[PDB]
Amino acid sequence: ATKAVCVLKGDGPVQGIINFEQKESNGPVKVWGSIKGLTEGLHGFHVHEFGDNTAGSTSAGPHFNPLSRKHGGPKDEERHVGDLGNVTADKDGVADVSIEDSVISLSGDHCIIGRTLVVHEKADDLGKGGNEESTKTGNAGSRLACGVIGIAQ
Amino acid sequence: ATKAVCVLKGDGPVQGIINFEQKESNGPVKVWGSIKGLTEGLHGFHVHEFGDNTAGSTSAGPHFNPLSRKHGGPKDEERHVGDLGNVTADKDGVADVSIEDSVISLSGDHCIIGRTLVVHEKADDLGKGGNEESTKTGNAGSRLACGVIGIAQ
Ligand SMILES: [Zn+2]
Ligand SMILES: [Zn+2]
Ligand SMILES: [Zn+2]
Ligand SMILES: [Zn+2]
Repeated sequence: ATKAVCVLKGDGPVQGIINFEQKESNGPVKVWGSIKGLTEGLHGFHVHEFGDNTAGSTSAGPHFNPLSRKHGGPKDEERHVGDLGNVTADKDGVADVSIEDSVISLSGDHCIIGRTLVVHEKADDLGKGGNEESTKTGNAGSRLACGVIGIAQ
Repeated sequence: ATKAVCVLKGDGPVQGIINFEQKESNGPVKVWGSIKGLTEGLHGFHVHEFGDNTAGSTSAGPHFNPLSRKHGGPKDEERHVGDLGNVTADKDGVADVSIEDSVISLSGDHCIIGRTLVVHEKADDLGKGGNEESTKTGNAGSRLACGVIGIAQ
């Protein structure tokens, strides 16, 4: 029953705390928390490869992708491990994240501990945009906030 | 070579960047970087258990101690895995860090990825202080800056 947690911060108003819980090593990860300061609507939500914040969110590298696959949505078989899809911010700018994913893990080679959670400026097109960028980043625009995923009590 | 990085930050002027490198999974970890904004002299320098920054530095928990030992300095046989002793700040308040350690690791059971690196108000007394707290924290006083230890490129 490992746990992890991530504090999201950036240059702008997006601030949040995201929790991870995985009761069994072979099991689904529950991802939940509140993010505020977001524009209303959809925002791309990814684990990027490096837990490196030295040059801000830009040093976090690309989507966490140990199987060298193409970018998709969390329901797709063809996706990056870090592809968690979108979160939705309400009219007050609050996204109450609630996600369950079976591809990220808190252990083994899909481990995301020590990597960077990023919430994005726009919607992830889940790889359905018809351009090369769609199958790379999902066209979710800029990295509005980020933080390193840490082991939690 | 496994690599890791930590960006140390806090409420005041103390901030810095610490890098970690471990060429061999069963070899020592080299630790180097720079911290500025410090009072001249000795400052405790610890890996704390949790990569949890939700309540600032205080949620980081106690020193990382997977073998349940007593607190000491890094050369001691009786030490926490997280006990990296002290860094030294010059008259300009810059601590140039350059350490090698064989107890911390970037993989496996002693793995510090996803935990919290902390730099402290005062000297770590290396467990030679003579009170209870010496055997736990080293009496290094406040947590001035911290960061989660992240996987680096
Ligand atoms: Zn992204
Ligand atoms: Zn992706
Ligand atoms: Zn400490
Ligand atoms: Zn200790």
